[PDB]
Amino acid sequence: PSMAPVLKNIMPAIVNVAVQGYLPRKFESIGSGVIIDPNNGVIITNDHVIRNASLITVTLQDGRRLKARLIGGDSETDLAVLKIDAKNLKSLVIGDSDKLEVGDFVVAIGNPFGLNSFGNSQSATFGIVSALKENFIQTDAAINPGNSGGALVNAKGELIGINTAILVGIGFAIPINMVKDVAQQIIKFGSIHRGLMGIFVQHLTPELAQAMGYPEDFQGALVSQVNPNSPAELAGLKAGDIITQINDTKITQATQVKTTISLLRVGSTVKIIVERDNKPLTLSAVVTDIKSHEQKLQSNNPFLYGLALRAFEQESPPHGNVIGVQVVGASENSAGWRAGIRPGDIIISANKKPVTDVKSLQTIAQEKKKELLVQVLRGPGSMYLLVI
Amino acid sequence: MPSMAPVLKNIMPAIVNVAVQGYLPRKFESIGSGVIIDPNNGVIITNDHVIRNASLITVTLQDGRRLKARLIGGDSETDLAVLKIDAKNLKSLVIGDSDKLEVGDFVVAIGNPFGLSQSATFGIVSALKENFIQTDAAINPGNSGGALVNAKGELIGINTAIVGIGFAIPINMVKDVAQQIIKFGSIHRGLMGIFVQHLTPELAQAMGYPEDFQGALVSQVNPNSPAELAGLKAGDIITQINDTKITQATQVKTTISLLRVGSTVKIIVERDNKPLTLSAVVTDIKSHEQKLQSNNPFLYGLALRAFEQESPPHGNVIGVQVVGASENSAGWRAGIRPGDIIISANKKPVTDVKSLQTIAQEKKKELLVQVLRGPGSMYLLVI
Amino acid sequence: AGDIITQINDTKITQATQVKTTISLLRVGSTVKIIVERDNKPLTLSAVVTDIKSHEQKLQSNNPFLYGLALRAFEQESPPHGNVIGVQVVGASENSAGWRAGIRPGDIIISANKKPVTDVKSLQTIAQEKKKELLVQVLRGPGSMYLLVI
Repeated sequence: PSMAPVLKNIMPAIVNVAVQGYLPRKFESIGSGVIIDPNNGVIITNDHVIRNASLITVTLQDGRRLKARLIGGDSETDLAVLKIDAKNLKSLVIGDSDKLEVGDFVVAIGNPFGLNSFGNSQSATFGIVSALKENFIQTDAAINPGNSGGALVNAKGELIGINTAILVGIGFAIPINMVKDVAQQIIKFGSIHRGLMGIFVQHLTPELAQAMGYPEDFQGALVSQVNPNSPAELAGLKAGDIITQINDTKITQATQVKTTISLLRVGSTVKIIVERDNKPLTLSAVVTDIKSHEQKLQSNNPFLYGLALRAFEQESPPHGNVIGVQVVGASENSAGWRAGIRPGDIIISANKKPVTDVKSLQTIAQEKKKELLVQVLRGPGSMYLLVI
Repeated sequence: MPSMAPVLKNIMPAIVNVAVQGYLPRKFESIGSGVIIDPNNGVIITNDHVIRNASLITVTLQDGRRLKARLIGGDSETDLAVLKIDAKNLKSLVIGDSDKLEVGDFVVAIGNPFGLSQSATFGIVSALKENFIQTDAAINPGNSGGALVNAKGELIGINTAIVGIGFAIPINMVKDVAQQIIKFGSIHRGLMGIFVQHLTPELAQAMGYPEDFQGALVSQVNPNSPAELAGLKAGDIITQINDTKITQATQVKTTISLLRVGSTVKIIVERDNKPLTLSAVVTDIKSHEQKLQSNNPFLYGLALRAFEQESPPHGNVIGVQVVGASENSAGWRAGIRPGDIIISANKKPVTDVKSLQTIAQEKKKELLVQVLRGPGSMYLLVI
Repeated sequence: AGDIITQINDTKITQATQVKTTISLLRVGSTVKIIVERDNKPLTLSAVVTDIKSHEQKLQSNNPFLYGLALRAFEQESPPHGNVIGVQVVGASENSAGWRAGIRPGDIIISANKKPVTDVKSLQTIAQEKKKELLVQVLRGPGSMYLLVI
């Protein structure tokens, strides 16, 4: 046998992508790309291939050199969608990257050379899927700058990933199922606007599965935290829940949650099915804007937002016995930080009243809407600060 | 279970270690591989770079003999060399056809890197095109000069060490190089005098041919060349050279490159959708340059244009500007350099190129030119 | 050329400087009033600011094959080509159809749609006649190449 017959029929889908530009100086960048919609002339490539482009020219196997338009990109997943206006365009069968196993055979194909290598401008390498799982297919089919943005295909010649050359036998591809959904969102909207759900997940290993009361082969995503006032908390999610489904996607691996949710639209209602102590629950959460949530959090805690605070009592020369609330941390976006509070500060009075524990400070902080006057001890000195 | 072990076991005996000692123009060693391609006459192929500068070439077979080899000949351009050993009970392998290769085919690269033992790697044909096969079967100094074989274990290439990017020289070319080295001792490249380019579909349609039409597009036929005499023209599509069908532009150079001077070459073309068979005689590159020189003995190699420019302190300068001048020209030798303005010739004013060309025909022995160079001037005799 | 802008819109001009800055940042779509002096007679003019890339796309659409190419007549004896007559590409913007098709500065265009090109006008004539594609034969150093401009 040979992989040559399958490669022959999909080669017209693989294009060369040439970029000219200026960086924050003059450069050129060559990679590959894959035609994923031949009727509308949509081509996927890597974001790193096209970043800072002034110009992008696509070359097909048949020799035509086409001016390409950027539909949009997404640096986080290193994908970009391009459009060319042409006819007589070919694609390939799109596969399901969720069905991929370690040990399956694959070919990585690019078209690094374009027109002066016409009829032999493509480049193919052979290996296996070496590992799965930010989330990438890993292969021993050498993947190199030439061929980054090109096609990883399975043995039946179906597209299962987009090659990405990062950085020595080992290469990486972005799995096609994620690619499909990033592309579709870029086409509709021009960029991915990621929102917030507010939960961390971890891999449910057979060992944790059994220690939590589930069979050793039970699958899903283990929820390790739900943040206060997040969409996930509102929906009723709790730590220790196992997520088994998000909307219509069956969840068998923690990586799929981040994937499936990351690209939902701010405003969307999402259905989440969990197991909690062996009992199934259906929950519903609304994805929110990350910046709108952070504004909410500030609004409801306008003075103490972003401060890590603990009770404190300590003989502290030359101040005598110091009783107060120690600021262990302060985010630089806080009203506290802006007023001048810094980690290590001890809050010893607030609106002219003594502070003993964190709760006493929180109660005082609810006194005025306009400002909070804090007296802070900082090493051997002190100062009054107005947090507004 | 499926395995490449059976085919390989039958071809290992054709693969040899090649060890070289000599002195770099001081002492050095070079170890590579090579392949027996004629078992009866002990003919072995390796790379020219393995055996270069050798005082001694030793060949180690799988059965364990270490033999003294002699160099029949080399060609650095294709990086091949042909060795001879005087020994019996030699084994070879079926030699395949590199033209039948496609991207995706399975290949094994095999060598014998150790010497005073064998080594195989696996991959596919990555790219085809100096028309090297590219593969991801790792090639490395040790296995350079060794065999690249297809899945049936036929020799399709000779490996050459330039990651997951190795290279081999296609066997069809090796065949040609080897027979020419065995017969004459080296390769004496001749001249045809054309440039060729890819015939893509759009260019096919643009020129009045089906979109899938195949050949090599002639983009230039040099004046006074053998291709010119034969009657080739720009815009012709070469579809066959001798017995080789031409489907890609790269095939023209490889097929003609290795044909010998004085050889008669049959070039079949299509011109305005009619086939024509043209016949040309490959010429010796040096005696063609000689012929060009002899027919244009003073102006040969000079790029010239008409010149008119107010140019202080010379006033209004009218003449012929030397835009370029090959260093092998009689002009260059006489002292003409690029940027010179020829303002007279055999004591007559020069206005345009044709007026210089006419003056130049006045005598066979010498051409007297006055050249203006920056602010100065000089008389030169071109002979 | 040779006009002296005395006033732009609301602002009065006494400095070349004021002209750039005042229009430098003026907004696309904006209409703008410009007062000038020609040989002592003052005219009052109206112009509409346009978007840099739409303008460039206009130029390209109006001159599909030769947009962006600096061109001059060329005649020269050039080994090994013999006597070369044609149109030399003195410059080629990288965003042109010509650059995309492979034309580079220094190329000599010696025919277009199978016809001979002698001067700039003859090339511009051939390009106007034909539509959709332009087939150009160019000399490049010792070599040559067919190029298809689309």
